[PDB]
Amino acid sequence: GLLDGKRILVSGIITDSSIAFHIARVAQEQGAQLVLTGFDRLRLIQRITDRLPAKAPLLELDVQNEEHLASLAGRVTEAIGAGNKLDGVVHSIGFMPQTGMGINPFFDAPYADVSKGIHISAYSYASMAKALLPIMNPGGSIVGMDFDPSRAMPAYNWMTVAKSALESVNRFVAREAGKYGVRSNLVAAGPIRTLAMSAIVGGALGEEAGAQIQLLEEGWDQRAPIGWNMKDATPVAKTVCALLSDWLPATTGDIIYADGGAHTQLL
Amino acid sequence: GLLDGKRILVSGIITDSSIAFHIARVAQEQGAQLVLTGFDRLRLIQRITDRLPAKAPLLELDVQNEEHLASLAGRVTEAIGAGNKLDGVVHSIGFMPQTGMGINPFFDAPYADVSKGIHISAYSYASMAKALLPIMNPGGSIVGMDFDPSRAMPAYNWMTVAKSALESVNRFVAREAGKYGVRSNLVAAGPIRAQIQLLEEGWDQRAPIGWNMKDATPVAKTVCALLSDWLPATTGDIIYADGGAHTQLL
Amino acid sequence: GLLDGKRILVSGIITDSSIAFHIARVAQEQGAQLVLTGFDRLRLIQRITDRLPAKAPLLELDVQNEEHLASLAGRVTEAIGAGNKLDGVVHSIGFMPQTGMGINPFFDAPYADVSKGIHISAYSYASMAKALLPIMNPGGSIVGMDFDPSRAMPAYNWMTVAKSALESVNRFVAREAGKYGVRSNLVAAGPIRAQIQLLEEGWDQRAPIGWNMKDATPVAKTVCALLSDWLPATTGDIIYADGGAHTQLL
Amino acid sequence: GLLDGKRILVSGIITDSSIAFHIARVAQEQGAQLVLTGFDRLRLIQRITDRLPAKAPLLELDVQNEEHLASLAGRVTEAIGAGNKLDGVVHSIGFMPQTGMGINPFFDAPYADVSKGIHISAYSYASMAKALLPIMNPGGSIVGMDFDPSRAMPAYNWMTVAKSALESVNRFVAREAGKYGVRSNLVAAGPIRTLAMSAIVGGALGEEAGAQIQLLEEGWDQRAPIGWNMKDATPVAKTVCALLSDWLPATTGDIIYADGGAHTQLL
Ligand SMILES: NC(=O)c1ccc[n+]([C@@H]2O[C@H](COP(=O)([O-])OP(=O)(O)OC[C@H]3O[C@@H](n4cnc5c(N)ncnc54)[C@H](O)[C@@H]3O)[C@@H](O)[C@H]2O)c1
Ligand SMILES: NC(=O)c1ccc[n+]([C@@H]2O[C@H](COP(=O)([O-])OP(=O)(O)OC[C@H]3O[C@@H](n4cnc5c(N)ncnc54)[C@H](O)[C@@H]3O)[C@@H](O)[C@H]2O)c1
Ligand SMILES: NC(=O)c1ccc[n+]([C@@H]2O[C@H](COP(=O)([O-])OP(=O)(O)OC[C@H]3O[C@@H](n4cnc5c(N)ncnc54)[C@H](O)[C@@H]3O)[C@@H](O)[C@H]2O)c1
Ligand SMILES: NC(=O)c1ccc[n+]([C@@H]2O[C@H](COP(=O)([O-])OP(=O)(O)OC[C@H]3O[C@@H](n4cnc5c(N)ncnc54)[C@H](O)[C@@H]3O)[C@@H](O)[C@H]2O)c1
Ligand SMILES: Cc1cc(N)n(Cc2ccccc2)n1
Ligand SMILES: Cc1cc(N)n(Cc2ccccc2)n1
Ligand SMILES: Cc1cc(N)n(Cc2ccccc2)n1
Ligand SMILES: Cc1cc(N)n(Cc2ccccc2)n1
Repeated sequence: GLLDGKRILVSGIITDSSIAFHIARVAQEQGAQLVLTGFDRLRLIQRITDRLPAKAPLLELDVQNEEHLASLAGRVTEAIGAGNKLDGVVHSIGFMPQTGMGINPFFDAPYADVSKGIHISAYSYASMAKALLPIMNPGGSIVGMDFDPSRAMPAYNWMTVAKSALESVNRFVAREAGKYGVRSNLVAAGPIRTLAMSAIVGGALGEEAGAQIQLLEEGWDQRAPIGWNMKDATPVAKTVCALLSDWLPATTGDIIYADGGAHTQLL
Repeated sequence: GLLDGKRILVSGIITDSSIAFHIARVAQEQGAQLVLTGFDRLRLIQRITDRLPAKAPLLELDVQNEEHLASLAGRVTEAIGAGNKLDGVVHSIGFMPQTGMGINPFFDAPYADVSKGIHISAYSYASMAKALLPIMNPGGSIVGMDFDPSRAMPAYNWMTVAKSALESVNRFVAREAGKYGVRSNLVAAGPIRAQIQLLEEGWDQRAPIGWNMKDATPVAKTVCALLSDWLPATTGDIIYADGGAHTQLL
Repeated sequence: GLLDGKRILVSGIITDSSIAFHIARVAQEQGAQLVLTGFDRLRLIQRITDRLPAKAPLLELDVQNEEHLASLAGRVTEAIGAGNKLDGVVHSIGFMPQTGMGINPFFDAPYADVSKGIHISAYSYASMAKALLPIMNPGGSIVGMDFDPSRAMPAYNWMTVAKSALESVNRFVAREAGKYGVRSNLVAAGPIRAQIQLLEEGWDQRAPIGWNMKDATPVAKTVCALLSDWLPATTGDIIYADGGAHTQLL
Repeated sequence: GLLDGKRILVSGIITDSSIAFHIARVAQEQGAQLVLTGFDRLRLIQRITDRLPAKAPLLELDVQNEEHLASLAGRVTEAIGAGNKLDGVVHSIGFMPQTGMGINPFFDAPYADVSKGIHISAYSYASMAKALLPIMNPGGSIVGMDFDPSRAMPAYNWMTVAKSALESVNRFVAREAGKYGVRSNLVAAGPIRTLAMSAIVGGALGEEAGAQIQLLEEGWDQRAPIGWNMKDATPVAKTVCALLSDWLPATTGDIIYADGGAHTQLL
């Protein structure tokens, strides 16, 4: 398998539609031994991770919690065993309150909400790198999840702002990670219709919000020379696994686009 | 004059070395009538702005203060007279605590420091556009100050992260500004006054026409070019006033 | 005037709809004294340029003709008078045979067609800079015309490829221009007049301040802004005069 | 192996220092069945390809020759056998006469030399795609070799111009390739000291040219958070193999940087 013998920490599983759920699934299919981290609802997360091909210890991690971060390395060390290290780290954590993305006007998002969004979505990529680099093997790899923020797009609002910050954090994390022989990269994925986005499409935020996501999806599939299936996270999961492998050994501080080539085309 | 009869708001003057002092000075030289804003040290700022070629009312604005933002348009309206609107807005506001910018390791900047820095340097660009667009004329222009964050670099650290967020906020501000027939753009300047020195000195070497980090005038003139009617099809964009250093690898 | 007393060379006029005709017109309105260049149909071009606000000598220049290039500086020198130099040069020259641009499949453009297109649209930018830099004043400015080629699109095909090569040539021209204290920049314009129509109409929708493909004036004004002294720290760069369409995804 | 059962055409082998030689070597190590193409000196090329882990049919291909292009698909079909198709295409062909890159001033390169350089380096990426797409399987992959031309750099001159054109050609090739379910991408590599560059370092083009390449190499290794070894093409070869695999299935019309992360850093 592509990741045979590799010890990989994977964060961000909340539902079986989570991009992380599919990263974990494909990583296990490729012979990786995983350590999973979950936020808040750990009983629910355990029930979700029970749906994976194989068993994996599950650790609690709230990236806004300093105690969880200060203890993370020792907790990982305990789960994988003394004398062992992590070969890979997957950051698949993203959040922005409704006030910062959706139908709320861009100017009406309060800074508390935007700052919480940027803490979890951008700053936490450096926090996790800081906590895990000392327990990472040389040749190691850290992958974060990006959504192309190069051009402004309706609805995404402050989440697009958080992704621009994340892109910058990634290049600085690469400088630190390099000292440990570790690579740091982001995967910029096309839109994925998780349980949450399926509710917006249905109308949880009103008919205007639904139509906004319906138009994005259509446009993305049209633009992509190989097409784009919003319901399938496998292509994105495989790209993350490719960055976790030894098959992109000279790529760091960079962004790999798993978007069907949509960002390279105007129409 | 290039900005003849234009009413322009200029924020960010702290010393006569501030880029905003040079923007203010060049704008006044080009016939603009100014409204200035100052943070925290308003008596100190008034003595600095006395050194400007012409008189300009000075208003207080702490970008982290919601009361200052809610009252900003009304206060500028009093200062420029009822039935008068702004043609230009200059955002020359930036800050990052020392833990997130300089010799401090990147990983050791607490989030409260990074957030305060992002609030002032990036969020406030949208805050000032929200407050002032309702008192802006069509053909109007909003200009922000940027330091190229496309590549990582020593020392600038979390300020580079805030500039990446600012470039994103600018694209969204342009979307809102458009409805008012107003442009929103950033000026990416070269640095203005061992790892830091080599990083800084690399700008002159790299720049095909050179770079003088002691001369803020080329950057001030670029801001005024965006504030004029001479770039009317440019919005949500970045204009590099860096000697062309960003276009050369060596 | 913005270009008061400046001596500027303007190439690329063919009809009164040519972007170069509008650059010429705006430059003359801003006090510039022009020298024009024309290709192949010099009698036709003279009648078009009579419609300009002021008189300007017209010279022949086939960018594919080495003799025209070798004699260009000497001929401009006669036209502007001995001991006088150019302050500005406008390259508004482009061409791609129909096999490489439009309805023809991308793969069916023979290399001779693509090469002729690249020679005229990209190589000639370096050719004109080589010929004219020796007769340019410091503080001088060279401006080229670009159509954003960062993303592929229907129809433009091999012209998009030539624009990608032009953006690269511009960065190298800036390196040489620098020695003469001269700037080199491109203006990336939005399109000026079923797959093509949707591609074109998408500019207005995308542009936060809008886009009028019938009005070449915003692009002409942007060229003049680069030709002025108001963007003196910008070189080897691209200025987008496209309504800000390139900064918006939808 | 990563490319087990895959039929891949690899062009651009001239010496055992060629980036293509190492692409081929790593591809064979990963279970790929290769078809090689070579320009002009085919006896010499056969002697070089004899140094590879396994045997591979060798076809003649001069990308400036229309007859070689019109016959390429049928010649490949003959070598791999009736009923079989190509899964991958590697374009590793680049040329620019000395007048267009090195010590010659940028303005002194004649258009004939620049046009020849752009024909072989940029146009030929579309010519090969046009000739090989009809004999390519769905899920197929075409990879070309790029050298980051985003910023002007001394010495590279018109070769940097040719690479900017190639980057644009790649996005248009992706539009065509997509119709056949095929991906098209470029690998932007850091500098590799092939036999030719080793001669420039030694002084074949004068002392000024050598110092120019000596400064580039040093700067690239310093800038890269994981470092850069100009004498090693393996990291670049592995990245090309990663694009030839099914592990980057949603990436097309794009550029993957195998440069040690140098382009993401200023100093
Ligand atoms: N869904 C898309 O269309 C899309 C597209 C591109 C990128 N992404 C990115 O992919 C990543 C995964 O998101 P997803 O789309 O799978 O949605 P998701 O809701 O399934 O996953 C995001 C995760 O963030 C976690 N999280 C939130 N706050 C946290 C905290 N304080 N501490 C720790 N974890 C916390 C949640 O528990 C959840 O597991 C995110 O970075 C997201 O921004 C999503
Ligand atoms: N000097 C450089 O090297 C350089 C280069 C590129 C961009 N810039 C940018 O130019 C702008 C001005 O920088 P400068 O070099 O003139 O420095 P400066 O110190 O003169 O200006 C920064 C200004 O921000 C103001 N400010 C801080 N906190 C504030 C708050 N809460 N509310 C309102 N105003 C607040 C300060 O009072 C000060 O006037 C900033 O956006 C900066 O990031 C500077
Ligand atoms: N119109 C648009 O949609 C648009 C958009 C962006 C950029 N541009 C660019 O603007 C420039 C002018 O385009 P335009 O729209 O005004 O079209 P145009 O037809 O008016 O101008 C092109 C000019 O190139 C000249 N030319 C052709 N071959 C030549 C040669 N061998 N030697 C010298 N001159 C030669 C022609 O005589 C003509 O005047 C070109 O570089 C074009 O690519 C056009
Ligand atoms: N060497 C570097 O530092 C470096 C860096 C980045 C990218 N590249 C690119 O990698 C690719 C391979 O180059 P390399 O560095 O291995 O050098 P190389 O000399 O070993 O390979 C280039 C190949 O181009 C072939 N070629 C030239 N003209 C041809 C024609 N008419 N028809 C067919 N083939 C022709 C040559 O025969 C040779 O095999 C090129 O695209 C090059 O531009 C090289
Ligand atoms: C870019 C993007 C799209 C989606 N769904 N996410 C994750 C997320 C989770 C919670 C709130 C907001 C966003 N990120
Ligand atoms: C990019 C840049 C350079 C400088 N001096 N600034 C402003 C600033 C003000 C206070 C603290 C930190 C930074 N921004
Ligand atoms: C980008 C663009 C659009 C137009 N009209 N041009 C000039 C041109 C002239 C002749 C043939 C083809 C193109 N360039
Ligand atoms: C970018 C780059 C570096 C090297 N050596 N090449 C290949 C090449 C082959 C012949 C002549 C010129 C260049 N491409």
